Amino acid sequence: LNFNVIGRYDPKIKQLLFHTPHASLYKWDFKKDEWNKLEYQGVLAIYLRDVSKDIYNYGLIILNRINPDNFSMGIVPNSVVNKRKVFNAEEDTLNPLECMGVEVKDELVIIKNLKHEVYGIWIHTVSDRQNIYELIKYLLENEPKD
Amino acid sequence: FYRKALNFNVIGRYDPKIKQLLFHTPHASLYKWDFKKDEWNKLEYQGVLAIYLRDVSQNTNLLPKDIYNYGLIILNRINPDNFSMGIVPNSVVNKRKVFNAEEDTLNPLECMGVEVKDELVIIKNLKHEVYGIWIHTVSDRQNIYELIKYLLENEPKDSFA
Repeated sequence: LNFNVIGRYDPKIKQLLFHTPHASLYKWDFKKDEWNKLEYQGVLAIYLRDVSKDIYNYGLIILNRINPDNFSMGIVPNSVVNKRKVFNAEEDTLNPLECMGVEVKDELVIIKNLKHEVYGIWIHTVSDRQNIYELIKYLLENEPKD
Repeated sequence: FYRKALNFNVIGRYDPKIKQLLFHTPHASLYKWDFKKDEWNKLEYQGVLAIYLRDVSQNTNLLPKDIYNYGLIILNRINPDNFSMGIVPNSVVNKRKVFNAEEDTLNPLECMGVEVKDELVIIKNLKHEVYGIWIHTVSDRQNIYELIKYLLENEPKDSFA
């Protein structure tokens, strides 16, 4: 799998949920209105994190195959974000957070984070593309962990 | 998923000389070797990789000497960026070193090279710069290596080959 390897970088990993051998990362530029290629390409994994206040119940990581670079992204379920907005309006007012989102446009799995930054991930295995999309959607639409 | 591609001579819009497409693979990612830090630096190019024959013939009335008989190009799929590299046969570089040393001493050129190292196809520039190309289609790595090797080791070809 890749549990130990990810464990080196994220000590809180509890269970690896999905991984694909080749995924390439891009970032949307709202000014130029285009996709900028980022320095990350390699193994892509999505995993459950032990978060017994860390709001990142899940994590997404891209580990470069030809160099040591790693890209890490936290995945926060909508329920956690909405709960913070309702029962913790103060902290949010200070550090405004919005619900993350995911969509498939063209060949890219597009993800919006808590700060409305948008990333694009290219995955070869077309079957993996749909699986990662459904998995992230599921992780965002349901109540945390298991 | 939705079909969007057209069968079109897109290379020709960036390099008018293309005369014959020799090889293409769907997904290839480009890296460059950094000698100072001894590591691969990821470059902003990934997409369709093609190797093609260029028309550098003098037997034409369209002329009022190009040494790049072949070309390699990577066309980004996610954005409009392209990476281009010319391919010159060793025999042409060697002849040049001897009978045109003046233009050489001004713009030094050495024999290019190619090898396959694990997952990468490694190409050495006419300037000794080293690039690494990760190709998704496994079998295409050996085939591109074989084609470039053949183009480098043989006499300049004007057509088919």
